[PDB]
Parts: sequence; C-alpha cells; structure tokens
Amino acid sequence: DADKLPHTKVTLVAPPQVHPHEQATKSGPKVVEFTMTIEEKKMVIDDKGTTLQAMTFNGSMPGPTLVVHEGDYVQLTLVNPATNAMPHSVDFHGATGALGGAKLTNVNPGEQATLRFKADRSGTFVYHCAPEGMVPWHVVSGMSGTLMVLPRDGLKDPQGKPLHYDRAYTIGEFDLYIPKGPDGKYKDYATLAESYGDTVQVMRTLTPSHIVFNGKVGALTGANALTAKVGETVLLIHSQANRDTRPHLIGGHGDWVWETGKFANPPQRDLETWFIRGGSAGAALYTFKQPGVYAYLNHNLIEAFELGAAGHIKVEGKWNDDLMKQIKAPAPIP
Amino acid sequence: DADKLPHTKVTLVAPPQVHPHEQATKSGPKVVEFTMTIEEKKMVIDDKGTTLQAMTFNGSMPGPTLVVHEGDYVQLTLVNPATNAMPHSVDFHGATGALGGAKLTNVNPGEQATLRFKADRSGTFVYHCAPEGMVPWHVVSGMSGTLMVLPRDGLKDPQGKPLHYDRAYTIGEFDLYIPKGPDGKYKDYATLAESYGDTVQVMRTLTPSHIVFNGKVGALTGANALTAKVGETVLLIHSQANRDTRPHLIGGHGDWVWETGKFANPPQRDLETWFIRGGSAGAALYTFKQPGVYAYLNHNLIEAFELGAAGHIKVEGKWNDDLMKQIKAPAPIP
Amino acid sequence: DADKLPHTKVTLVAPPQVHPHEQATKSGPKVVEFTMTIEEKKMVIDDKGTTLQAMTFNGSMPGPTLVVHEGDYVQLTLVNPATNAMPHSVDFHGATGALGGAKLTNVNPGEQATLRFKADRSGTFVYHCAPEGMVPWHVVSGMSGTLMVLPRDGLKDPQGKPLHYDRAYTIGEFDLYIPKGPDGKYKDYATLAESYGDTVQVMRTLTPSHIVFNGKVGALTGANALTAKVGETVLLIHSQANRDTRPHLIGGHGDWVWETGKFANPPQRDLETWFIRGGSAGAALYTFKQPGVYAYLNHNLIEAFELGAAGHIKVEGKWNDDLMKQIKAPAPIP
Ligand SMILES: [Cu+2]
Ligand SMILES: [Cu+2]
Ligand SMILES: [Cu+2]
Ligand SMILES: [Cu+2]
Ligand SMILES: [Cu+2]
Ligand SMILES: [Cu+2]
Ligand SMILES: [Zn+2]
Ligand SMILES: [Zn+2]
Ligand SMILES: [Zn+2]
Ligand SMILES: [Zn+2]
Ligand SMILES: [Zn+2]
Ligand SMILES: [Zn+2]
Repeated sequence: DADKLPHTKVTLVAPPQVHPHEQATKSGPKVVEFTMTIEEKKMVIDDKGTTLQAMTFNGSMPGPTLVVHEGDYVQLTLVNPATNAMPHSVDFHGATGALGGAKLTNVNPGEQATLRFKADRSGTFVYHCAPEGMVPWHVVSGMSGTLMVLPRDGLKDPQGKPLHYDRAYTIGEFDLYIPKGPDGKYKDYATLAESYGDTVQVMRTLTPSHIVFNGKVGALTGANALTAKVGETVLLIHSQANRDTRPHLIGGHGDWVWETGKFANPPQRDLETWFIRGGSAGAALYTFKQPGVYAYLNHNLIEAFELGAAGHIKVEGKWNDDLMKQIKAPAPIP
Repeated sequence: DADKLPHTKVTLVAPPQVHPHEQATKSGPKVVEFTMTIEEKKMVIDDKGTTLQAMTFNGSMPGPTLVVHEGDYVQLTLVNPATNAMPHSVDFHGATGALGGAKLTNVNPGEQATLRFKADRSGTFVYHCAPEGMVPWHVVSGMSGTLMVLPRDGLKDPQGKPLHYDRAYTIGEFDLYIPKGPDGKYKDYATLAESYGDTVQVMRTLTPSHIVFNGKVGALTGANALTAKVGETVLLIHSQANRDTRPHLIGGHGDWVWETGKFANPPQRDLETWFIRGGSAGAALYTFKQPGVYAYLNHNLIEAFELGAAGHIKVEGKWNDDLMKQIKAPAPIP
Repeated sequence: DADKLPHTKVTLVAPPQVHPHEQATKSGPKVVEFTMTIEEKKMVIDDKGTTLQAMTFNGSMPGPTLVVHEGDYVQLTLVNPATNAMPHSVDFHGATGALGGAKLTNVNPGEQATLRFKADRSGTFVYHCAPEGMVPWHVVSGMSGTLMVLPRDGLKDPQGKPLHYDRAYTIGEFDLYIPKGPDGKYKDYATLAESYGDTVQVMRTLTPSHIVFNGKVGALTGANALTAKVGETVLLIHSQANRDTRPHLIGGHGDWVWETGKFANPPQRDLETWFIRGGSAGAALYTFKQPGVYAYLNHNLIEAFELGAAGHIKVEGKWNDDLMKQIKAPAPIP
C-alpha cells in the first residue's frame, strides 16, 4: 500500500517528555512524518563544569522519542545544517535494510535526506547516528534516542489482558569518555574534531569518565525531577545505545517490564532491577502506590552515585501504612 | 488488616544456610518479626592476608537471608550499636515506599528502629544499607543480603506444576575495591573512616580488586563447601547488590532458574549459565544426578579463578554411567 | 540403553560453517562419535600483526560446532599430540557430572581420551578446556566452542509451531588479553609458556586488548563474509566462554532468539540486540527480507569497531521498497 496511505505530521518534544500519542487506536496504518535537525555543540556535563564536545539530534541528549503504531511507516527528514562540521546519518533499529537506513541518510553539512521505512515490529528501539568509520564516536558523543512502535491494540500482559500507562518518560543513558591532561583535569576542546583522538584513547579503555541520564549529572533532579501521583501508571522508556545498564526504582518496582523492549513478547512482573543491553531500549510500567521522592537509577551504585546515572521522581499523594509503616522511629537502644 | 494479624518471630541463621521455613503453607498472613544488628569490622578477604574495612548485617557477608510468604508483613528491628562509627539504614527491594525503608530506618550509632512493610510480591529481593550520601561505599563494603518472599502455595513451573527444593543455600557475591600504596601492596587501614577516600578512587575505576562469595576468597570451599546428595534438589539463591554476575554449576545446570528472581514469572530450564543483574537476587533449582565435587562460580573465569568468585559443592551418591562414562581413560596415542 | 544403541560418526567442519545435520528427525537415539585434536600455535589477531600465543580445538577459534539431538550420546575422542606443550581437557556445558567431563579427559601431550555423555538437554552449550589451575588462560587463549543439541522434533516457537533455519553459522567471540612492553607495543612471545605471567596480569585488569570473532579482527569480512539470500532463514550461533556480549544485526533483527540458548524455553521475537552471558552460547533465527551487506556485531560499539567484535553478512536478492525506501536522497537543504 504505502504510497496509497494517509499521512500525518508529528511534532516532536524534548526529553524527558514524549509527544502526545494514542496507545490502542482505531486508526489504520499511516505514513507518519517526522523531522530532526542535528546539532553539534559543547555541553557542560557535570557539577564541576567538565565539557563534552557533543553531537545531538534536535539539540538534546537523548534525541526525542518518536512514537508510531505497528504497521505505520516512519518517514523522517534528517537535516544536517551547514553550521555543523561532520557528516551524519541515522540507523533505526526498528527498520529493515540498508544498515537501518544509515546507507540512505548519509548527509554532509548543508544537506538533508528523507527516509521511509515500515515499522512492522512493536517495541522500543534505539536509533543512532552511524557515519562510516566514525560510528562509536558519534554514538558516545550523544547521537541516539528511541523509536517506540506501539501494538495497534495497545500493550498486553502475558495472558493477553490490556496494560496502559497514563504518562510516558524517556531516559537515555550516556556513557561518556572525557579525556584528561597531564594535570589530571578533564580536557576542554575548542572544536569537535580536536576532541577526537584523545577521546578514542579513553573509549578503548572501556571505562567511562561519566555515565549520565539525559545529558548531564543531575539532569533529572531538582526542578527537573520526573513527576507522578499515587494511582498513576508511568512508562519509563530507557535507552542505552552503547553499553549495558540495570535500571531500578528505589522504593518501587518494574510492575511490567520488557527489558529487551519488544512488546510482542510477554513482559515480566515485579522486577527489582532490570537489564538494558547496550544497543537497545527497554520499557517498564509502574503504578505508584506511595507518595515521596523516588530515585530511578542504574543499580551499579558506583555508576549511579559516583558517575551520574541517577534521577528522581517526585510523587504526590497519600501515604499507605498497610504497604509500609515506621513502627518505632530511630531512638536510643534499650 | 495488619494490626489484626498474628505475629511470629524468626531466628536468623548465618549464610550459607537459610533459616528453617515452609514452602507451600496452609498458614494465612502473619507479621513476621526479625532483628539484625550491624557490625563494622576489619576482615581478611584473601589467602595473602589482605584486609577489608568491612560493614555487615549480623557480622556476615552477605547478611542473613530473611524468608517470608507473599502477603506476610516483614517487621525488622535494625540495631546500630554505639560501638560502630557510622550511620546505617536498610533499603528492602521487596518493599514499597520511602526508598525501600531507608528513609525510616536511618540509625546513628547507639540507635535502633523498627520498620514494617508488606511483602506483597514473590521472589528473591536484595536488601542493602543506603545511608544518605554514602550508599555505594556501604554496599561494596558488605552491607547486603536477600529477602525471599515465597508464593503461599510454593514455587511453580511454567505450566503451573509444583516445584520444590530440599535444601536452600544463600550466596552473596561481593565486588571489592581495595586500594594499593606506592609499593603495589594492598593498603591496611586503622579505621573504617580512613579507608574511605582511597576506596572511592578505586570504586570509580569500576575494576574490582577481588570478587568474593560470602566474604573471602575460598569462603565456600574445603570444610566450608556446600553439600548435597544425588536426588536432592537444592535452591541456590545468588545476590549481587552492585555489579552483574553470571552463575554456573560446573558439571550441572540450572534446572529451573528465575534469573531476575521474581517467582510470579515462569522460570527458564536447562540453563548452563544465568545472569544476576547488579542490584538483584536470583534463584536456581538443581537436582543432583551425579556425585562428586562441583564448582559453583561466576563464569567470567577471570572473575572466578583470579579474583575469587567461586565455591564448591561436595555431592554424595552413586555414579551414573548412562549420564557420563569414561570410555577410554587418558593413555598414549596409538 | 547406551551400550545397545547404534553409533554414527560425524566429520567436523571449520567455523563459521556447521557440519551437515538434520533438524527434526525420525531417527531414534544414537551414540554420535566425534574426534578433536588440540593445536597450540601462534596466531596473528589484528591488522597490525599482533600475535596471540593461542590454544585451539582442531586448529580454529572457535573450535568446531558439534551437532546432535536430544537423547543422543556424544562420544568424543580428545587427542593432545606430543607436539603440544600443555595438558588439556574438555568441559562440556551440555554434559552432567565430573566437571563437564574435564576430570575424565585430562590429557597430557602424547595422550588421548574418550568421553561419553548423554545430551539430555536441548540447546546451544559452550564446551571449553578446563585444566586444573589453568582454566581462564586456556579459555581466553582460544579453547572453546559450541555443542548444539537439537530437539528431536526440531525448533519450536512459543505456541509450539515449527521453526527452522536453512543455513547455520557459528560465531565464537574471544576477549583477548595481549600484554604490552615498556614501549607500549604488544609483546611477541617465543613460546606459549613465556606468555603466561604477563597475560595473567592483563587478564586481572578485566580489560581486553582485542575482542574478536573467530580468531582475528575482520575474520568474518571481505572474502570471508557470511552469506545468505532474501527469503533464507539463517541460524546465528554465538558463543562467549568468558565474557558477556550483546549481538546485533544492523538493518536486521533477531526474529526468534534463545539468548540463554536453551531450546525447551520459548524464544523471544523481534529483538534488536540480545545478550549472551559469559560462559554460554545463544542462538538467533533471522529471515532475510532485504539484500545488501549487513554487519553482525557486539553492540558495545567500542568493543565492535575499536576492538574487533564485528563481522559482515552479504545478502543476495531484490530490494523491497515497502520495507524501506529513500524518498529523497541527500541533497542541499532548501
Ligand atoms: Cu553523527
Ligand atoms: Cu545500532
Ligand atoms: Cu551502612
Ligand atoms: Cu538498591
Ligand atoms: Cu587447554
Ligand atoms: Cu564452563
Ligand atoms: Zn502518501
Ligand atoms: Zn492508568
Ligand atoms: Zn499485630
Ligand atoms: Zn526433593
Ligand atoms: Zn555401542
Ligand atoms: Zn527456510
């Protein structure tokens, strides 16, 4: 059909939000049009002013989440402005053929391209830049995000019963490899190209200098904490385009989790910690039962607390003493 | 109900054993009372006398395993004696709210607190210390163990048929980060506080100096080997509160494994090696079919053999030639 | 039965091919005889002539894949020629008892042994050398491969429907630990024994110098690329006997994947990236829908592109515009 089908245009929004969309839908297949514009820029990634010579989709790490339904066609215009120094492309893990689209979206600065592919498989899928010979650098420098392809009748549990979320959040976790000089301080680079050789040396050690949600230590804390309320079901989409992570909600659970991120498979329930394979996006549902400030983090606690892979969720509502109660507050031992 | 329910008191036992308990039970929900007392102490962790400035629940690494049934309430008195230097708390991954209980169990030396929570989800769950600003250090220094919440009707296979174990063992695997001095020898510290800064430096490299079962290289070997017999089904509970591991039984299998450790999910069968995500506890059932000395180990063989993540299981009984037979012993090539 | 049963002899073939075999079979159980001869040799592992003092089964990394059916007995003659310097053995993860067979196959140079075991569990299973006190070194130096034990009625999907492959490939991924001298260049060793101490130092850092498919950077590229055609279903068997990996097919998927590699468990579908636990073999089915050159790689992109864990699959056939179409080729921005 394709060329026969109706088209719709979607306006993308910045992480950690996800653009408005339906879950279960009575709509038939559409060509869903998206546009993204690559921005290279220096970004401050921690609380002591370390910078990253970063590369982004639409100015953010991660790039925005694109949401369609199974059977839809994704039609992306990828724009690489002449103000950028490097060629780029996009590899959609949700797509079939031509290195995910990368061979057909090879754009030099001042060019754009339009790729169409059929989203014939449900799930959360990573997309990332994949320019020939420079793949890992472009990815670790920030160029990834999530395509979510929802089943046309919405999410299902292992018995085929309906599942839903009331709010979606998208978290991209970024293993960064910032070089240091002879003084042990992080290097600051005047240009993207100048960061390259030293960064590759760091990459090859396999030890990140920082591991951050959404582009910086503390990105999802303070004023920028995620929010929910008791009784609300959140979807937490978690992408890691290069390295394994193990998400966990402190004082919560993964009620239903697709850790490999593919919705035609039954989810697991009651998880404490789940596993996102480097090069993938997964999805967890949780319904809040207690108010308070939760942490959502990578449960390698070093990676979380020392290197930056941790955020907060501030939840409104009424405390539930049946679920948890302080029987005796801290007080002197008898 | 809660405040209406009967109470029972459980006496904890040292790993690798697990306190006596029922699997399937005709008992209704209870408030099950536990107590644990934190002990900070220096411990020798390898065969060359390296020490760790350790922190423990009840004097052991891991802390003891607490066993209840789904629908029970866990009521823990946590005691931090004035002979300890640091504040502590407990975060139960099996609990809902208040950072796992951590916000309600913040105990300075000379204090205790009593926390109650509903164990409303079946599985093996990590619990660990989580004091504000010092979480990874307290965890890697030894403060973790397992809460096992058994379904009220016992374990089930993927078709809903009953499964059981005749003996449970609990194995906590500890990634340690022991600093070295300019001479390349491990540092020995006079106090817990003095170990801190140097240990954090090591932690941030993400490379453990040692990875040990149950507190020391060779903890589960020699006189301290696990034991079983042909025909006996063992449960191996495996916790790793900070870092991924991949358990394996040499010459055996995981007959039924919940690698994410949550019993409402169907187990997998016939595993060679399974995966415990950092920040979780999993469970494997195996029924011994051959006598002999098995290894139970982390199948990154470096981590196992060089760094310490390996134990033994000595199994009694009759050799089975149908399962395995030496047809020709080693002898000269013809 | 065993001693009653018919015997068959199988001729092994070099990776990445797998010896001819049936999937579903009307044949009853057999004693299936195999022979392998250990070869120690120096091998060049990258494009700049770095060498590895390697140890192999049948002269290749990985060793050859052995294929039987559930209920068959594997009977392996393991030959260690007097031209080798070291003792060897074999541990079959598919076997039950005696440390996988290792205790019964302990062969010094100039000896051979014959081991029989029942392949009573379906799946892909690692086998590897396991000589007492030298296990990790022998494994990381190249001594591993795959035993595939097919269900007697062939592969099944989660609903019990038949699945099949038209071509099997076997990929062993090898984390290598090549030492360097004071000049920062890789060391070349005159003998296997001389490589030992320095290699163990590298191993303990847990950082591989190289991570290669099938014995060398680029082993599965150029003339040596894997091949298939549109409409053909390939099985990709992936073993990693020491360290975790995360396979991915760029521009493809895992249509059906047993990432833990055990066929009595239902596979997952539509995977972007899957996970092979160190110490295991997994299996993925994919049916090609687009022609072109695909990459099959470890999706830690550093490990793939910088360290060597990547291969190619060249696929013949007709491009499918419904699945993917370049709507606008790269061209100047309007
Ligand atoms: Cu790019
Ligand atoms: Cu990719
Ligand atoms: Cu503590
Ligand atoms: Cu935790
Ligand atoms: Cu060997
Ligand atoms: Cu093994
Ligand atoms: Zn149209
Ligand atoms: Zn809702
Ligand atoms: Zn009461
Ligand atoms: Zn029994
Ligand atoms: Zn015979
Ligand atoms: Zn076919």
